[PDB]
Amino acid sequence: AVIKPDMKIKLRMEGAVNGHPFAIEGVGLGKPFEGKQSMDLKVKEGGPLPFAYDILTTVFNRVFAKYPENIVDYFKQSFPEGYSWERSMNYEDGGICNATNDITLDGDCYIYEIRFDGVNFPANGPVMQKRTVKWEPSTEKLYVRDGVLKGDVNTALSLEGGGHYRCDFKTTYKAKKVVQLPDYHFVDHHIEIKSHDKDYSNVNLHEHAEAHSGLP
Amino acid sequence: VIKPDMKIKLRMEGAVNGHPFAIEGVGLGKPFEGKQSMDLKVKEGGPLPFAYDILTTVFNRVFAKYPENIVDYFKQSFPEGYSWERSMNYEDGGICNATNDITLDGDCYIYEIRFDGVNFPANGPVMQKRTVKWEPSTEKLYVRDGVLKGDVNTALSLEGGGHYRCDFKTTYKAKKVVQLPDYHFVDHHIEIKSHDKDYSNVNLHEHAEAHSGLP
Amino acid sequence: AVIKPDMKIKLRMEGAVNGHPFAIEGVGLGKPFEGKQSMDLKVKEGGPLPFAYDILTTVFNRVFAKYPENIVDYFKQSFPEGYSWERSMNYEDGGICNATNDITLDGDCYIYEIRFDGVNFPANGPVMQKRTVKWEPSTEKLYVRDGVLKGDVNTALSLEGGGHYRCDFKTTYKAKKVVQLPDYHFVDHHIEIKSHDKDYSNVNLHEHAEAHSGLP
Amino acid sequence: AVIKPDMKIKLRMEGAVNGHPFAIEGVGLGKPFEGKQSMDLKVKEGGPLPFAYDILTTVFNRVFAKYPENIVDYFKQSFPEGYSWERSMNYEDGGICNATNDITLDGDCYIYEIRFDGVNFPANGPVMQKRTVKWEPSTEKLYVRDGVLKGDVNTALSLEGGGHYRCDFKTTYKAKKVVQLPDYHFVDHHIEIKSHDKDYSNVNLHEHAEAHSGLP
Repeated sequence: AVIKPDMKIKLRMEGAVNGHPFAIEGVGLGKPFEGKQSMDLKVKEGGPLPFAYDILTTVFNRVFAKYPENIVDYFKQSFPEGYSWERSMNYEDGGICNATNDITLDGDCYIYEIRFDGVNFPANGPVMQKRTVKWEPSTEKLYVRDGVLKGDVNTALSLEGGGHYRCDFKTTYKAKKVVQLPDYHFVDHHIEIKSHDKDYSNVNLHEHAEAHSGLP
Repeated sequence: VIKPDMKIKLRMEGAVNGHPFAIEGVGLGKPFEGKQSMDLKVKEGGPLPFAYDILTTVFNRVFAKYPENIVDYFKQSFPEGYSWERSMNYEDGGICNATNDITLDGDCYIYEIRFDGVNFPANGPVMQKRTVKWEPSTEKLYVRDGVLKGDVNTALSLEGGGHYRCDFKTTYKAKKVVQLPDYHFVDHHIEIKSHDKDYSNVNLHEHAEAHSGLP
Repeated sequence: AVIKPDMKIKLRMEGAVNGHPFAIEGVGLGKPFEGKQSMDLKVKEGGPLPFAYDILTTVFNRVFAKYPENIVDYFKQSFPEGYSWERSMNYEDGGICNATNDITLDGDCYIYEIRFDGVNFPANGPVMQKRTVKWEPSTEKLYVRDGVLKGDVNTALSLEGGGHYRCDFKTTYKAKKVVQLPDYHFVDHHIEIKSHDKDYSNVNLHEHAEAHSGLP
Repeated sequence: AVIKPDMKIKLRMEGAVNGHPFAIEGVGLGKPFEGKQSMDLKVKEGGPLPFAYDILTTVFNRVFAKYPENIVDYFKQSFPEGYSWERSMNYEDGGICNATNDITLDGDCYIYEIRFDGVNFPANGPVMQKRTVKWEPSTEKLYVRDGVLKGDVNTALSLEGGGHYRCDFKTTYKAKKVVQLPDYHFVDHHIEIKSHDKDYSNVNLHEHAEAHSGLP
């Protein structure tokens, strides 16, 4: 087969941050069997965006994750039917973004229908003042609970004058057909904005994900 | 600016676990007595697959009996109005984000509401509609970074007994510069007075009073 | 019956904050059916205390709470056998205090055996720099869960510049004998340090408490 | 260095869980440059522990962690003076265990002074009903904040019937001499209970730990 080594992405996200509506679309490609993808994103509504753009980058597929044969792929097995995922992003200052993404497949393109709502971000915080720099490398903790796969991560965004800005990830992954569940495992993540213009109306995003078994 | 009897109209667009819906309502209240009532119809996404109680608390702090010992942040924001955001954190990890931009037009308050719930479990009292009602509440309001905040710890009484807890974190933003208040409280009691089988029609009621704590 | 209108309190609390041991003993008086109490506390070890004294004042009996006859009092009913209570105080900067109190009766005096452990308090926070002023009045939410009574409340400490420092209280109330459980209700709290010496080696504490069922 | 390839450990921990005191001591050894260490623990007070022994195995030194040399060793740099660490474990059912560890060095053996207090564990939970199996492999994210080193991982316990029980770890590591601080990095952990008596009066503990920079 369903997934070829080279696949494309088309997406469209509609959201709001602190009661600011905005919309972003993006197009990209990514070899999912090596866990790498890249995309180009354009703001279509709500520009210029008044919030730190990184709070969205991780909302922009777990099929781009290098899986070894030891661990069962929940994601590549869900296609061509696809899956849906929900997430709550809890930032240490109380800023909360909840997002959903319904991903489907069309030939060799994964199509995303993404929702995003971020509230309670403080006016003087590093998100509303765009003082973030980068997401650090990450390791996600995936475990099964009540028939579906879940994702838990606590990571941070690197801040401008030094220090880190921490966020707690709680992801629920739901397949659309009945699929085989995996054991407790991990995904190492590294997401980068490799190029952008001034107001982040055009952004180049890059991911790199691999799944592993812990300390061997 | 505020009549003793004020009208009310709203539209809420939202989703729960990625399942969209839309709700509108009209109603009126007495802001100087802290009471309101409204009638709500679902327009899209019906019949809703979640317990109606989770969004019923999103449906104006202006409806709150304020004494002169406490500064009213809400009636002071008017006629320009205010906006409020909220996180409703349920103890099983289901989290609801809500937004409300409130404006005034004559004697009717108009609300533009957003509502998003994620990570709610299939087997929870919200996906199985095991909620009965929200218990009486007391809100803790304090100033932070120029704006007013609201924190409560409350619960839903469940069908077979017991309670289901939610953490409220509310930020209230006025649209003009107004006088900030001291640490105070607002006592809440929200009841759904009437509804049809699939909660396509809902009659809401709320009584709200403010206090300075135990005197 | 059992409990008289005027009862006395004598206690000893042993604890540590960020790994530094200390101990306090205290004696006091109160009227449980009028919900008001007062006691005098003396530091015995670890003095002078290098942390804000306000964090332990909420550990120093819900027997002192005015109950109406329409609400079932769980606390005065569990005497003369007594009860024990458990509690976690999560402070918004990540400092967390764990405390326990085993309460017994000896004639007309309640004896408290308190353990208290606070960890992860940051050096630059209002607790390590003793920038606290007061606890604001509180309303605790009491409900039964799994056979025991519990109490949740979020309060704040009044700071130097009018700011506020919020903490989440999670208390488990366990009686020693079998008593009738109450319905969902509230208890209103007001605790203030009504005197003290310079480094808080001597503290006069007061609390007034009444229980209610909310807005009728 | 005066830290050798083979060092030994001796410790004593005094604590309580839900208000019931206990104390256990242990002796063991390890190799800090390969990240492995074993110990034997004997309960000395507290009867037979009515709680899952797994909750404390994680309180029983990050010097036993394989560091690559382009990551700065914060721990081996704090010796022979030693370091202290504080931590607050948060379990998803609301039970919280707080622990402190004052680590010292004496020749070739590390001495720990451990205090531990957990509270609010419910009777019907996996800790009070001894339904834990083991800790899963975990990935710890360590970062500097306000001059001190921090440790964030939230992980889970694999349960009896296949389920999972997650915990939020918040660790503060404070050295006792001024040492060179590191960049955001990781420590991979795998801790196991290798042998025990029927009531865990004797427990053999093992942990393997290696440090990494994340996904390159």
